[PDB]
Amino acid sequence: DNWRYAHEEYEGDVQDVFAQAFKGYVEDNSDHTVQVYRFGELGIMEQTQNGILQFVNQSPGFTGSLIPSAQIFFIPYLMPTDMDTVLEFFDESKAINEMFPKLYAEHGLELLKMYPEGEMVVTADEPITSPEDFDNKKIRTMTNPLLAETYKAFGATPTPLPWGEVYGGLQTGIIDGQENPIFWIESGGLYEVSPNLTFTSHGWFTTAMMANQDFYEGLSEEDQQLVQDAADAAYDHTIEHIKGLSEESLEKIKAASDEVTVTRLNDEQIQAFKERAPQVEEKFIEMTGEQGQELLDQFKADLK
Ligand SMILES: [Zn+2]
Ligand SMILES: [Zn+2]
Ligand SMILES: [Zn+2]
Ligand SMILES: [Zn+2]
Ligand SMILES: [Zn+2]
Ligand SMILES: [Zn+2]
Ligand SMILES: [Zn+2]
Repeated sequence: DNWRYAHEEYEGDVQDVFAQAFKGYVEDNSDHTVQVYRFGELGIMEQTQNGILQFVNQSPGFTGSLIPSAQIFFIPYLMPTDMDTVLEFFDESKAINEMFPKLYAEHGLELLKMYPEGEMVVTADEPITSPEDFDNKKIRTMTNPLLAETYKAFGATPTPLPWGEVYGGLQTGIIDGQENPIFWIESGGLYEVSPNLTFTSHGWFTTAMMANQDFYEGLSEEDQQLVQDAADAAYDHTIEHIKGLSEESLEKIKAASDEVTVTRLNDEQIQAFKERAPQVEEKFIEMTGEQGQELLDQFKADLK
């Protein structure tokens, strides 16, 4: 009767914004109700696979255990460097729009939408202009072999640290830098202790929303259409929020601190960085093999 929807984050976060806008559209255009579940509220991917949940929002990067190839988004420069062309990419990419749903299908999930949450931004105690600037810098990222490899290849020393300890580790010098979307940078106030921002353009934290396949396929052709329409709605709304949360975050960071610097890379500096990417692709294929090869190939085709 009621539809169960779980995501990875807390209220107000991007995935929750997408979720609520999805819930909104369904309830505004039907009698169905979407029961949302934020983090911890269920004790989740396996649940959706088993039909216990109907909808789930989980980032392909943290789905390595069920779908190794889903981690592909952690390869630096996998996708275009500018916000405009990445959006073009999510729209036209045969890899995103045709291959990926196949991968989730093999695990009993109807893939509804993949979307960028925002551009990765590096903060450090110095401005970063070349790979060499990463040398001897203990960088904290989200935990994944591909994220550590990106920075191992950049010259840096990957340094694990629970999220809630990241601020204090930047202050003490336990770490010298980290990467996060500008809005987590602003909101966490990381710029207060790590004032130099660099837009490297190498990563876009990509997430994904899907349904139980048996559930989705058991839906009337009208309900299937409703879900698709609701996902499209959640997508457009979410994209605009992201663009707008970005600039608002960049602005209020500058409103808060006079020590914050912003470094952006020209076409040629970025190129120096892309030369390091193959080391990460290899690590990706080492982890995923022939399926990874299949996926990675489409992604390279699509970027051309
Ligand atoms: Zn998020
Ligand atoms: Zn009713
Ligand atoms: Zn076009
Ligand atoms: Zn497969
Ligand atoms: Zn219905
Ligand atoms: Zn908004
Ligand atoms: Zn190897």
